[PDB]
Amino acid sequence: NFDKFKGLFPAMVTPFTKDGKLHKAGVKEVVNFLVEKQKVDGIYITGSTGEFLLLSFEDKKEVMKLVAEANAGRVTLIAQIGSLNIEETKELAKLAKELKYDAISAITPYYYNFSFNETHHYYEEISKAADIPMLIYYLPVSTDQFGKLLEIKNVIGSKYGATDLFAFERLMSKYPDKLFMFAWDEALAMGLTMGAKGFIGSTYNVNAKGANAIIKAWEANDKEAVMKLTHTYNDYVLDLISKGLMQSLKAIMRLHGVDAGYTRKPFWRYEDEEIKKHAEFITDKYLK
Amino acid sequence: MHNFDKFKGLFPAMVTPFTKDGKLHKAGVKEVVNFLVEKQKVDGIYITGSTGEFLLLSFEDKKEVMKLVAEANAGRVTLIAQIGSLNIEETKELAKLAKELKYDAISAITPYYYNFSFNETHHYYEEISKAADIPMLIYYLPVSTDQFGKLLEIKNVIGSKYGATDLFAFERLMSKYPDKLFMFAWDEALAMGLTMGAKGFIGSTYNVNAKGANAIIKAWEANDKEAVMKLTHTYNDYVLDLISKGLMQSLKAIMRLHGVDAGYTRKPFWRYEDEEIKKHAEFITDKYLK
Amino acid sequence: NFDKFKGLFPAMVTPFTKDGKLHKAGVKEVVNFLVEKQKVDGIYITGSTGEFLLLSFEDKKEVMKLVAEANAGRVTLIAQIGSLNIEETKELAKLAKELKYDAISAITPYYYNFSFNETHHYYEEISKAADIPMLIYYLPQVSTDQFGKLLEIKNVIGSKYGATDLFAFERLMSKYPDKLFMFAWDEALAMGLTMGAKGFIGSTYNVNAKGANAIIKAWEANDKEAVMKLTHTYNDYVLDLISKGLMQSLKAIMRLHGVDAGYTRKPFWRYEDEEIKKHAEFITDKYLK
Amino acid sequence: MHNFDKFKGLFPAMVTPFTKDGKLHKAGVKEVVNFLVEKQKVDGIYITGSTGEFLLLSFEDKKEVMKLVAEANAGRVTLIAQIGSLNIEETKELAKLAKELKYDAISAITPYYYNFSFNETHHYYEEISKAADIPMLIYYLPVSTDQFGKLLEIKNVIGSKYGATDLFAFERLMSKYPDKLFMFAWDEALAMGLTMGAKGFIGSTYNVNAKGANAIIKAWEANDKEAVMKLTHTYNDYVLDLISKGLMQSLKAIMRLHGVDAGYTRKPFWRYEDEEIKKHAEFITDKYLK
Ligand SMILES: [Cl-]
Ligand SMILES: [Cl-]
Ligand SMILES: [Cl-]
Ligand SMILES: [Cl-]
Ligand SMILES: [Cl-]
Ligand SMILES: [Cl-]
Ligand SMILES: [Cl-]
Ligand SMILES: [Cl-]
Repeated sequence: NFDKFKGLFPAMVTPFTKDGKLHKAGVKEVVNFLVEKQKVDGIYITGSTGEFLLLSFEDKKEVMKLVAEANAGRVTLIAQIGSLNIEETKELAKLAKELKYDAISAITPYYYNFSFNETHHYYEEISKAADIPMLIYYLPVSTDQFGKLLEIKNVIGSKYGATDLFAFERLMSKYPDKLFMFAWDEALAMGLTMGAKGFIGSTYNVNAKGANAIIKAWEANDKEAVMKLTHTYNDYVLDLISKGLMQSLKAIMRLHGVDAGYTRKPFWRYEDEEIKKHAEFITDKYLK
Repeated sequence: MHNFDKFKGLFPAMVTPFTKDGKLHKAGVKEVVNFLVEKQKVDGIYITGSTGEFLLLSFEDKKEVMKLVAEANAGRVTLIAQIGSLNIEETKELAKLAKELKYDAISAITPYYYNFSFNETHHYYEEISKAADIPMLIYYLPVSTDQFGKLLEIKNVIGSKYGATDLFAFERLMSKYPDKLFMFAWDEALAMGLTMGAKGFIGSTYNVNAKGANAIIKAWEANDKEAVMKLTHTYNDYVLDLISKGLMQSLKAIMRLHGVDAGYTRKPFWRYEDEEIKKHAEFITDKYLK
Repeated sequence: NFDKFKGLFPAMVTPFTKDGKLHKAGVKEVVNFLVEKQKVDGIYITGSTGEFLLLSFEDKKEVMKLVAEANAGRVTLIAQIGSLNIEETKELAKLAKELKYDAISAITPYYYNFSFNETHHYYEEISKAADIPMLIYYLPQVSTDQFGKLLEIKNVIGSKYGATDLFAFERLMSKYPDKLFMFAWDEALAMGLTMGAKGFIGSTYNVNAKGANAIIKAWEANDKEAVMKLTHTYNDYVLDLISKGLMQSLKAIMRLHGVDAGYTRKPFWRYEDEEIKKHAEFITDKYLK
Repeated sequence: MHNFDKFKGLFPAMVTPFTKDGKLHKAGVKEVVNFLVEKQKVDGIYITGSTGEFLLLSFEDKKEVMKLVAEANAGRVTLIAQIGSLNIEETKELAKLAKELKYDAISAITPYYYNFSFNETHHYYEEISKAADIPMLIYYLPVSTDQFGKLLEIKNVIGSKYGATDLFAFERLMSKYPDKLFMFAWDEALAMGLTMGAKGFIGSTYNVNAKGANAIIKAWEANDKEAVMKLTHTYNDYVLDLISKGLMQSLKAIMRLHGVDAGYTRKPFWRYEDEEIKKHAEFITDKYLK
């Protein structure tokens, strides 16, 4: 049931105007750029990289609508819809279903130290809202205890973004019928090696070509290319994040003529020249 | 040498009453304030902080809580409102409202969830400072003693709420910034804070055991060093027993047991069976609060 | 040219009698077992797994001699020779050279919080003792760059990499293609391979080199599905193995296979006879038969 | 209650003198002991611990240091010997020697390097206890308060050397085990230790600043709350300044500056240029130790 979840899913940036309003036309331009230029397999919206905590409830609903409309069914869509507002999350779940999202995800309840029982109840509540597949976020206790969340109605698997590749291996061993979307960009080839087939990541927003190169080399059994292309990709990631990640991704999109707008406060707003030069540097070095 | 008089003593981090169904329980806010001032005999109240479930409040809910507290207090004790969130524009409006309502200070949590840089954190506090002329308490951010000073020197910042378990860093801040106010926010180390010069204490546990905490302060002031030890052991036994169940649920249950319409927590905090949390409230009350 | 460093290097256990004496004959039996039964590519001696801090200076020398004698030049030999005793360490480096070990290694100065300068100076002192390749231990706390200051010390050919940080490993492999990284996290063998590790040091290969080699062969044969499956089995084995003390289990498993592998030294827990035997039979039956 | 009066006060964790070329400097051990007793005026001495470079001592060196200290001290102050290591049979011989030499207590570090289980650690202390009838101080092991009590109950164990930065765990131990002796070993938190009932202090920094540490204790006993704060800020300034170069190198240099043949550290500790470390010693001495 998971072929549509194979490949690269950029964690989409959410365009804001300079004065911090949701930039609706920009959302459409980003979706078109991801689908048409980056040639991605799917889009992961309103996650951390989408600045989701800086979005109003109305903004979230609007992004979900704009993305579904611009996509027009071309690629797989997953919406991250979690927050501490459980009623809003349920409403966004229903909206995702209505808009024909392929799946939803929800972050672990954040800020406070929520118990396992509270986390389990949270996912249970969201599950009763709409019959749409859910990816839970990986929560570092036991492999077995994590399985209790994976068994929740409508949960098809997890978005796995931890650096612990042993925990990842143990999950792949224990739950071969669950879907693990691998969310640590710098370890793409290591994820492939242990059976990941779908990848969500911020860095795929502007370098799906470089990431796809790793996947293609891996599938072709070119061991040395897998290594080389990984070192290059990870050079890129570290260069990219020498300035704010979302500001950099957005600036690179703008450099390519995409109306991707700006980050919202309290993210740092860079001087014009500084961030443009950063985007130029990254594009020249990695993105041709 | 005796600065910040109005900030001395105990400041419960006030719980925010909700109905069973999750609505802001406005009458409950007033009851809680009256219980804290009149029964707990507190020196001040710290509102819409973590213990006040502030991330579960709407913007309008926050304004309402700030108004209801100022109204119920009617100037009796010192008021501090935690007003920070990732919504900077809303935070500025709350700063202005705090000022209009004659709050004695505001505070604002460190920008959370994401890993914000020092510069982003510094800029966040700078923006909040321009909104209103009202003293600000920043949250301690563990960044050397010196680098933290760059945050302390922001316009209108008078000091910091210090909630870390690092007592050496606290001692270092007290040495380096004798002109700034440090409100000590680790309830389990009250006496340690006092030892190194803390005079004001913000904490969730003072909502229902101000007497036990004050007993430590009074012993300390009275030079009763053995009682400081004994009363601390009792107090920390209390803290550990209290948090055997969810903190805010337990605080609210103890208030409800004392006839205070303190309501319930909001989702996603665990909702206990009413009999289970009642026994917990009685357990804490009979053991420590008589 | 690091061809002789390719493959599996068990971190050899050091046999002691029940009374805590070095069991000389057992040292040779363990070497023969690793070479002939486990079919290993090399042996890594007097490391953590070999209870090296429980060995006297004279014991360390004797193990070094016994292993070189038992090996009879068959497999690659690496001796971990580090301790806080620098003069002894220097003497062990000279001995390893005299015995024609292929490399030495030395753990980071331990117990105390030593500075980078102290750690650098420690490796410099050892380096001057004897002309033999040195593998330094990876230290996290430390940038990929400043770890390069350790890697460039005289006679240092690379590092034994035992951290769980696969990104730092990838970065080292990127930056130092000239250096040798021996990958020492048994539970991530296939991940190591993926990023270019070719030599593996670990405690678990003492008794399941076959299981580990199966992963390597599947990887080399492009059987990506088997790499996954054999890894899942291998990691099941690792976790089952360490449900009792690691060295007690490895030694009990060897004893079950007729190898005079002896016992651990204090303060390691001494199990009751039946408990550890049952554990060894369980591991053998489930994974090693 | 036990009479633990001889364990009150300051116990420097004595440095072990070595010659420049790394030999045990036997005459230096006696001079350091006299300096501690006669000039620092300490209440006791804690030998062959981390600060004494014990891991860099041979078994024979350890026995020699123990003999030389007991000789030089001639019963003037309380003596405690740290005798632990991974060599259990050697540790037992050292426990027997400590008793023969009339040491007041012994201590033994937690088995180190490897991750030893609770059971292994328990059995280790059990084995040491059978060797000689002499009081033992176990090292605090960060573990529940109740689980640590199982170690405290071992034959001949009278308490623990508490060196962690966790003052809450310390408070919990003091609450649960009022008849066990806890020697407080975090120099930067002396006054916080006193406040929770510590009466005996083991620390590297008392080797050369017993005066500054005693000033804190005397101020605390005198209920001079402000002086406790001020003297603590000064003391902790001193500690941070002291360790801006290697701790043992600095302590030894300060002693040498005071005409004490304290010698040098052993490898792999950094050897400073003599002028560099001398100026460091003068800087500390002139700023803090006159
Ligand atoms: Cl994301
Ligand atoms: Cl920007
Ligand atoms: Cl709070
Ligand atoms: Cl409840
Ligand atoms: Cl090892
Ligand atoms: Cl055993
Ligand atoms: Cl010490
Ligand atoms: Cl020196």
